[PDB]
Amino acid sequence: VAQISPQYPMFTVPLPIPPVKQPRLTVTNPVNGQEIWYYEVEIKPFTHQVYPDLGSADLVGYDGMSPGPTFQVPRGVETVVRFINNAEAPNSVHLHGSFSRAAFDGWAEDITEPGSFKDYYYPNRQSARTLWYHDHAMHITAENAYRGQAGLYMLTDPAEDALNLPSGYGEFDIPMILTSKQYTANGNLVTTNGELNSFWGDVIHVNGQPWPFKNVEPRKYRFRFLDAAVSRSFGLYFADTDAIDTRLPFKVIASDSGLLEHPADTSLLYISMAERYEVVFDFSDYAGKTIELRNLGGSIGGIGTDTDYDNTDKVMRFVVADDTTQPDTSVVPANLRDVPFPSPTTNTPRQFRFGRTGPTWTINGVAFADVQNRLLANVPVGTVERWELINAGNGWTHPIHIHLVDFKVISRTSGNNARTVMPYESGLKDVVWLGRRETVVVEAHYAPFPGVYMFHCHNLIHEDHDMMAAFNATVLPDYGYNATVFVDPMEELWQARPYELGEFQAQSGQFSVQAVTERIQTMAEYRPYAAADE
Ligand SMILES: *[C@@H]1O[C@H](CO)[C@@H](O[C@@H]2O[C@H](CO)[C@@H](O[C@@H]3O[C@H](CO[C@H]4O[C@H](CO)[C@@H](O)[C@H](O)[C@@H]4O)[C@@H](O)[C@H](O[C@H]4O[C@H](CO)[C@@H](O)[C@H](O)[C@@H]4O)[C@@H]3O)[C@H](O)[C@H]2NC(C)=O)[C@H](O)[C@H]1NC(C)=O
Ligand SMILES: *[C@@H]1O[C@H](CO)[C@@H](O[C@@H]2O[C@H](CO)[C@@H](O[C@@H]3O[C@H](CO)[C@@H](O)[C@H](O)[C@@H]3O)[C@H](O)[C@H]2NC(C)=O)[C@H](O)[C@H]1NC(C)=O
Ligand SMILES: [Cl-]
Ligand SMILES: [Cu+2]
Ligand SMILES: [Cu+2]
Ligand SMILES: [Cu+2]
Ligand SMILES: [Cu+2]
Ligand code: NA
Ligand code: NA
Ligand code: NA
Ligand code: NA
Ligand code: NA
Repeated sequence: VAQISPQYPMFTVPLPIPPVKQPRLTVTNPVNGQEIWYYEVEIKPFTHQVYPDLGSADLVGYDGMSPGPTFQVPRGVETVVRFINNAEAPNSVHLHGSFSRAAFDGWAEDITEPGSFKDYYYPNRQSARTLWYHDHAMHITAENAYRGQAGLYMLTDPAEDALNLPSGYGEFDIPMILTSKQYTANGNLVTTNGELNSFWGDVIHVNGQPWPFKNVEPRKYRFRFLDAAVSRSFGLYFADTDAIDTRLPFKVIASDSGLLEHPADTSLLYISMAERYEVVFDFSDYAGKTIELRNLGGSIGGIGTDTDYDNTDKVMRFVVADDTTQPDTSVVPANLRDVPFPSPTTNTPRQFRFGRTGPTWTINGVAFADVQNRLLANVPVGTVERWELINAGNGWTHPIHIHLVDFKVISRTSGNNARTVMPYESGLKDVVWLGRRETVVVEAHYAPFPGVYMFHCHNLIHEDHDMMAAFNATVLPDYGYNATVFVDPMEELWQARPYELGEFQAQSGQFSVQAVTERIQTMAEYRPYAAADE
């Protein structure tokens, strides 16, 4: 249907690459002698000329950019991020794909108001994967993410570097953060505030930039795909501008939780809100050609209900040079890793129905705000459980995200006979798309930390009002590991704290080297992640 947003100079701006986020300093952990990387991120408003000939867009973003700066953290190193709210609305940051403790996981009610900050303590022990950090505050997640609070967080492993995949952030390892938004006639953003069904958007962005291009060499590149849209699911494929309907083959090497066992040969990649898929595409056969990254119409080939606009078929253009400056020395191994699948269970699965109770998106008839009823499962730490995630509807789709765990996709049924499990769903994931009349069974090890965590639809509109619930990963009184201060997300010890803007800008008071050091060392003494020492 007709584009609403003003006309855009398609494919004339280079793909922006988000700068790497650098820690301010390191703090010696008095428990294990090791350095903790400490960072400071300031949430704050800014403007961006999106359309060159019109007014500007009002955004609010981590370090006043969008997308957020990219974190690059090696397994083994613990990090503390101080997220400082200097905006006009509260925040709650969730590091998606990290088994953070409940109070550092971005619980929706665990907000930081403007004029406050919170110290997030992260383990970085899991399999190398593409995480992302984004807002998760109650009722306002959609608008906070839409206005720029999402960013990449790369967890790296020397062991994976030996696979010799295309490499170098910004070089031959390119982030591909997808979003879909709408613009007023003067090039400002059309707000999500008030939308209750779904906010599709008619302008496709990669890394913050509408319909860009990138000059690439005829060799192999690693693409880290993130669907950071509020509501738009994609069906991604590559095509020569000479043969715009003819899909070029590629390899999917990683899902949400890391590498697959083996590259999945693919020419169409379904990707819904909050899914990460890492792709290697070889441009060597297309020297001198232009390859368009494109999006499937017909509501993602009838899997979805998403509205399609004039140019939502288009994502970006790669302009391929005649030669490489240097030889492509990278490979894509047949065998990537041994995926740590959970031990199968024959325990009878729990059922969760993603539907509508009146005007409200619900889980098993319950809305997240209904505190009395929103705790839908107690699961003893260490248990494997199967959860049957059921979309009965033909008029909505739901990418379901379960915090804490990595899970395996066991099965998919479709009431429209559309599909079952995809080859790129062969690995470990933390989000799964319930397409039209789809029911999916997933299997997860509820481990290794006790605490109350969220699960929900990752359609941010549906998520806000109000398709979100909670599980408690429980332990018995004899357990230890300081679990008493770490199962309640609202725990006082970990709550946001006020700051004066002058302290922060001068790096004094609470922000002195000495005070940061006192704070981190104290946090580290509680030993948040001891139970995952092997
Ligand atoms: C998510 O799941 C977690 C478990 O992983 C739940 O947390 C547990 O909740 C129970 C109930 O609150 C806790 O048990 C209670 O402990 C409290 C204090 O215990 C300590 O201090 C007392 C003195 O005050 C000592 O005697 C004791 O040994 C401990 O050192 C008390 O409030 C409770 O005592 C009363 O209830 C029991 C129940 O039978 C009686 O036996 C007692 O005599 C007494 O009448 C109780 O023992 C447990 O400690 C919690 N665990 C952790 C790790 O925090 C979460 O509550 C759950 N969350 C949600 C939202 O459901
Ligand atoms: C659970 O968390 C608590 C609280 O942080 C841990 O107890 C604390 O352990 C640290 C050691 O890491 C103690 O440090 C102490 O410093 C003082 C100097 O003032 C010194 O006198 C002591 O010899 C020691 O080095 C700290 O006192 C202690 N805090 C309390 C309140 O006991 C505890 O280890 C954690 N338990 C687990 C299993 O993780
Ligand atoms: Cl750039
Ligand atoms: Cu998320
Ligand atoms: Cu998450
Ligand atoms: Cu949904
Ligand atoms: Cu979440
Ligand atoms: Na920065
Ligand atoms: Na401000
Ligand atoms: Na070739
Ligand atoms: Na886990
Ligand atoms: Na302490």
